[PDB]
Amino acid sequence: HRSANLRAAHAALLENARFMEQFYAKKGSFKLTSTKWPELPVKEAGGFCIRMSGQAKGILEGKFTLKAVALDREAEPRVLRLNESLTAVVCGKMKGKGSCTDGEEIFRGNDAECRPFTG
Repeated sequence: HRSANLRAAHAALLENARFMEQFYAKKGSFKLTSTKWPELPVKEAGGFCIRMSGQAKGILEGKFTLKAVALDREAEPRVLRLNESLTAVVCGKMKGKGSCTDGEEIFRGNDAECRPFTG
């Protein structure tokens, strides 16, 4: 048993995914240049905390996605993500990127134990 509160996040990254679907519906693109950070909508679900994708250098392009981390991640290394395509992916190990109750910041490719999640 370790199924983190990805469920709360599933709605957050989703809550973002719509704001993503909208940001595009209002703009048409996210990152404008290599090494830029487009402001993310949701920063917290109900048990997870959300932030903008990884490093500005490796930020969403033609794709909009956010990653959420367990607030109790110390106990739930599990992480989640959800894009505009409403396609989520959960991880079983959160190394880099950023974590809650510590110093969340971004989702930069540094996770392990991940599979496709569907809220």
